[PDB]
Order: sequence, then structure tokens, then C-alpha cells
Amino acid sequence: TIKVGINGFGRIGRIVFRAAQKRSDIEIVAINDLLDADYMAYMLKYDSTHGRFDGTVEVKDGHLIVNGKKIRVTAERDPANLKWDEVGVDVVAEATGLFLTDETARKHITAGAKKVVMTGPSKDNTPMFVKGANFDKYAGQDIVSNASCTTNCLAPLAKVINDNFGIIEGLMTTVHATTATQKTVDGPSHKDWRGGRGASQNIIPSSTGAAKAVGKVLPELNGKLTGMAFRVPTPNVSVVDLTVRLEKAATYEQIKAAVKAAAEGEMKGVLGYTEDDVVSTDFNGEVCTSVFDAKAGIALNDNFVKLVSWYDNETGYSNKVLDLIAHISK
Amino acid sequence: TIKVGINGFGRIGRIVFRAAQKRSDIEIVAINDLLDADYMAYMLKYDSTHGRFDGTVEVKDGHLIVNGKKIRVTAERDPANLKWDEVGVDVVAEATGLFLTDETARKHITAGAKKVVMTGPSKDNTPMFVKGANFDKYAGQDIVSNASCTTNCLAPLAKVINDNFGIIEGLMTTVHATTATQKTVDGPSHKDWRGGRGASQNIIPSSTGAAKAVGKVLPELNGKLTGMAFRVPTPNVSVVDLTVRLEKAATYEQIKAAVKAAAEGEMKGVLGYTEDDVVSTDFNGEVCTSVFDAKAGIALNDNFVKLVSWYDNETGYSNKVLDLIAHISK
Ligand SMILES: NC(=O)c1ccc[n+]([C@@H]2O[C@H](COP(=O)([O-])OP(=O)(O)OC[C@H]3O[C@@H](n4cnc5c(N)ncnc54)[C@H](O)[C@@H]3O)[C@@H](O)[C@H]2O)c1
Ligand SMILES: NC(=O)c1ccc[n+]([C@@H]2O[C@H](COP(=O)([O-])OP(=O)(O)OC[C@H]3O[C@@H](n4cnc5c(N)ncnc54)[C@H](O)[C@@H]3O)[C@@H](O)[C@H]2O)c1
Repeated sequence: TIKVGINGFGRIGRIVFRAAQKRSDIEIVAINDLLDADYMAYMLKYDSTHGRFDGTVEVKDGHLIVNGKKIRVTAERDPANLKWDEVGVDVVAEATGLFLTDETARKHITAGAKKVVMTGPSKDNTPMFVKGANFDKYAGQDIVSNASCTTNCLAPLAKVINDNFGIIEGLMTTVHATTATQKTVDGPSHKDWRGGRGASQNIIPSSTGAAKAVGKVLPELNGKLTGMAFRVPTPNVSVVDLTVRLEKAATYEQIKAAVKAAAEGEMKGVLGYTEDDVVSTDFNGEVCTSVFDAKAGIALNDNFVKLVSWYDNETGYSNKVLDLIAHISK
Repeated sequence: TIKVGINGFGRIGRIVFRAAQKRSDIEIVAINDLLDADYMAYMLKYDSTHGRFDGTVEVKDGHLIVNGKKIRVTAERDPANLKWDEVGVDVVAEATGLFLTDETARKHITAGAKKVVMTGPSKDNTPMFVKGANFDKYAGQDIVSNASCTTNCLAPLAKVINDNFGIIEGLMTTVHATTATQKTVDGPSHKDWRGGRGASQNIIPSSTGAAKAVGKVLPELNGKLTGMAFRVPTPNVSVVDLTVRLEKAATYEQIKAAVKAAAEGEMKGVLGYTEDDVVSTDFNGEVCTSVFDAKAGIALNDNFVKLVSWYDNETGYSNKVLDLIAHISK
């Protein structure tokens, strides 16, 4: 199997670990953060969002013992000091959010790993890969990114709408749930003033280049999309609101048939389709990175439409990151 | 196999149905509320608090088919028009919060049912039974009550404490989750001015009879306890705060030992014991009606202490309701 090492036992680092348990190809051998193996264990055991860990976790000699398997624990602030090779790591999952450039994330390879997958969009030219978008373009690069959560939701959809009706232009808006970067009450966020204001108290307009990034994963769409976001008071799962102009006219019943078909075939396991009266909680724990909501979307006419799709920014993305690791190996 | 009908397909009505699916002695044969079989099916398929129904459900002829079995659907507002006997209903789970007196609840007997179990404390002399307190005092009555979610938490604990060191007097406080009786924004609640205030915006002081009621199911304690509640912005899982004076002096480590023993034996399944740094969400879906939080409790001296216990006001209570049903059914 593929020996995976995690750096940053955060929301993504933890959920990636949880979901990694229901996989036969990958296996977590080591974890790094800045905590004691007893706190790390408490963090894995209880989750306010996805409930109690489904298995056993014990602390022993400063390391974890999850499901009877020893997980090496470290608390090194610098990635270059991780000696991942002492534990046989193949690919490293960069979930800290501090190492999204090649020079930063490469410390993992010089530390003994083989490849690295950033759990966020790269900040330099490091290639981004999206399941159902361009996984087929991976060219053996040793450091890759899995784009963002919003992109993993918008790319698979735009792709289907473009392949059937051709997208002239599109403007996206994602209503996102709160994340670890926000504040409980109005506090400092000097890189983004709006993002520091009380999360649970407001609807916070926010920026995102997830729409622009779709043109980089699907070049055909390059430059045709852009958008923004609204951070709202929910602990998880968000939804994208894409308004596009189409080349080849089509009725909603027709747009519906297109998505459902992809959802049933090529985009199976990535793009989903539903006609139910769902709400955000119905997706807490969802593995499909994009679930089309037939009943929520709306069209002004056969060439101007607003489509809506759901994504559990935590589980969907975390599962795809693992897919990318399996993809780039061997 | 006990056949049961549910009156009021609400939060408790619905969780009871879900809990019953894992039991082989109980069988839900009919359901009544004030809605269509298709809305009923939606209410059951999707739950914001406990996830998507874990099984199959379909609508047919105007009734539902859940897990290969057919459930009769009615929308009768007057319980006496239910003809429970047409489907062979043994016991009915009164879950509307509207028929909590023998008079109103007896209509279910008039309608064909042989026994009734109100999911709320009786409004009259109707006998209340609480698992871990007075189940063994059931004397064949046809109409009983499972008390409240709060009394089902306090009674089991108050008994281990009484039996071990004797309780002279106690005052209780329950930090309770929001319920269907509350409102989204400041609205009319003619019978509880505070309860009508925006649930999500306030810490709402509320009165309880759960404390006194403990003396009714544990006569020894009669008159020695009383209390109040605080309604806070959470969707589920509450906790009781018991401050008591003890006859026999006991260290906190003595008290814990007693609880842990009753929990690991005599009260196993009703009262639980933990020493972890738990929070409310860690109990969403908990079956034990009272989980003692060792680490949260505080003692002023060997005769004056504050004890803490957690309870999923939805899942534990709904499970014990099925317990009482199984109990009175012999
Ligand atoms: N939150 C989401 O829903 C979501 C979805 C997709 C992608 N992402 C991306 O994934 C990354 C993970 O975000 P997250 O939500 O888990 O955040 P998080 O803050 O919950 O987790 C990050 C973890 O990094 C640890 N850490 C900090 N400095 C470290 C260091 N020097 N060495 C090792 N560990 C260190 C922190 O203690 C923390 O546990 C971010 O870059 C984010 O942009 C987040
Ligand atoms: N909410 C809790 O956590 C909790 C815990 C223990 C006990 N209880 C008790 O259980 C009862 C259930 O409360 P709940 O939270 O499920 O409330 P709820 O409002 O969610 O459920 C009540 C259901 O009754 C239906 N109903 C109304 N009038 C009816 C009629 N004439 N005939 C049939 N159905 C009718 C409503 O449409 C609704 O679905 C209450 O009496 C409450 O005191 C509630």
C-alpha cells in the first residue's frame, strides 16, 4: 500500500485520516503538528461535526495506536526536520496551509518523502489537479496541489455544462460555511478585515479565485469565469451558485438530463444529482465533491441560467485529496 | 413481536421510529400526524440533527413502505378516530404533547389500542415510569408516562447518590437545547413569555418540574429537590447541573467510584460514566439517558457538591420510551 504522512492534523488533516481508514490502497504511518500524542488522540476521538471516531485510539510511548496500529507522532515546526523516510512515507499530505509553494512544500521531499499533495491551491506554478477535470493530465510531477474545495465543486459542473451547451461566460458565488480561519468574536485578521468579524454573527462577503482556477484545470474555460463568496454561520458544507450564459440554447429539463447523465457515467463518484428538497445538513459527510440540486436551480431563458450544487468542503475534498495520492503513485 | 402505532410524527415521534428499527421485539405498524404520506416520507428520509434515514422508504397507495414493510399513514386530528386495531396496534406512543391526561390519552384505547405510553410527563395523576428508578413498580396500568428528558437524566444519578451518601437537599439546573416549542425570532408564546424570544439569540431562563418529579419516581427523594432551566442555542443534547448536600461525607473520588460502579453494573445502559474532556456534540445520538461527567463536577467539601451529567434529549429518551413499551408489554 501507499504509506502516507500527514503534516497538519487540522480539520482536513483529521478528516483525511478518518476517511483514509476506509481505503485499502492507502495507509497513514505518521502525523505531524505541534501537539502531544495525548491531545492529538483526543482530537481524533471526538468531532463536533462528524461524531466520535469509528474505532480505537490509544496513546503509547508518545505515539498513537489507532485500530491497533502505531502512528508515529512528531511536533516539528519545520518540515525539513521530519525524517519521513524513517517511517517509510511515500506521499505527504500538506494540510497546514503554510506550505503552498514549491520551495516550502519540497522540504518534505528533502526530508525523505517521494511526493507531496497540497490540500489547498498552490501559490506558485505547482500544478493543480481535480478529479473529473484533469486527473488525466498528471505528468509524474513530484509536488502537486488538489486545488480548493470550491473548485472541486465548480469544475466538474462547469465541465458538463460546457461540453453540452458551451459556456459563453459565468459568474460564481459560493455560500460557504465557517472555517478555522475565522473568529468567534470581532478580532484581528489584518490580511482580510471582513474575515475577522464574528463568524456566527454575520454573513461575511469573502474573496475566492476558485472560479478563475477552473480555467486553469479546464483550459477551454480559461478566463470565462470569476466569482466571490459569502461566509455564513454553519460549521460545514457549502454550496455554489453559478450564473452562466450558454452558446447552444437548452431547456432546464435539458440541462437536468445532461448533469444526471454525467453523474451516472463519467462523473460517477465526483458529480452527483438530486431532485429532492435537500438542505445543507443533508450533505454533512458527503463524498461526492459536487451534488447538483435540480430543484433549486433556475433559468431566465434557454441561454441564461443559475445552477446550484452542494459540497461538503470537509469530506468531499478530503476524499479527493486521497484519490490524488493514489493517482500520482506508481 | 409488539406492534406499535405513533401519534405525532415529530422529533420524538421520528427518533422513536428510527430507534425501533434496530429492535426485533418492536414493530412500527402505523403512524399518524397531520400530513401526507409523501411529506411524512421526506420528514423521515432527511434529518438535520441525526443524518439521513439509514434504510429504505417509499410511498405507495397513500401509505409508506419502510424497509420492506408497510406502514399505515393517517392524518386524524382526533385520536378516537384512529382505528388502531385495524392494523393490530398493541401500544401507541403518544408523541404530540397534546394528550397528556388519562382522559385524552384513553381515546387511543377507545380507538383499538390496548395500552398507551405518553412521551411527556402526565398532566394528571397518570403514573410516570423512569428506567433505572421505578420500572419495577409497574403494576399493569394501561396508560403510563415516560416522564421528561430531564427527569430521565436526574433520577438515575440522584439514586446512586442517595443510596450511597444520602441526599438531604438538592437544587438542579439544566442547560437545555432548543426545541420545537421555541421560536426563530421574537414571537407569540402566550404561556411562557421568555420561551417566545428568538431561540438562536438568547440564553433563555425556563421553569422545570423535572426536579420535583424525581421524588415521584423515587419517593425517598420526595420534596428534597427542585430546579430551573436555561434554554441555549444548540439543536440537540442537554446537560443537568446538580448541586447537593450529602448526609454521609464522601470525597469526589468516592463519589466517582460509586457512579462508575452503578454505571458498570446496576445502572448499565441507563447511566454512563466518563472521565474525558467531552462537550455536548460528543453525545449527539447517545443512548444512555444519563452520562456522568467526572471531570466537570466540583465539590466544596465532602458534604456539598455539584455534579454534571449529559443527555441526548432526543435519542436517549426515545430509546427508553421503547424500553417502557417493551416493559409494560410484559
Ligand atoms: N476547512 C476546509 O473546509 C477546507 C477545504 C479544502 C481545503 N482546505 C485547506 O486545507 C488546509 C487545511 O485547513 P484546515 O481546515 O484543516 O485548517 P486547520 O487550522 O483546522 O488545520 C491546520 C493544522 O495545522 C497545524 N499546524 C500549524 N502550523 C504547523 C506547523 N508548522 N507544522 C505542522 N502542523 C502545523 C495546526 O495546529 C492545525 O491543526 C488549508 O490550507 C485550507 O486552505 C480547507
Ligand atoms: N423535544 C425533545 O427533545 C423531547 C424529549 C422528551 C420528551 N418530549 C415530549 O415529547 C412530545 C414530543 O415533542 P417533540 O419535540 O417531538 O415535538 P414536535 O412538535 O417536533 O412533534 C409533535 C408532532 O405532533 C404533530 N401533531 C400536532 N397535532 C397533532 C394531532 N392532533 N394529531 C397528530 N399529530 C399531531 C405535529 O405536526 C408534530 O409533527 C412533547 O410532548 C414533549 O414534551 C420531547
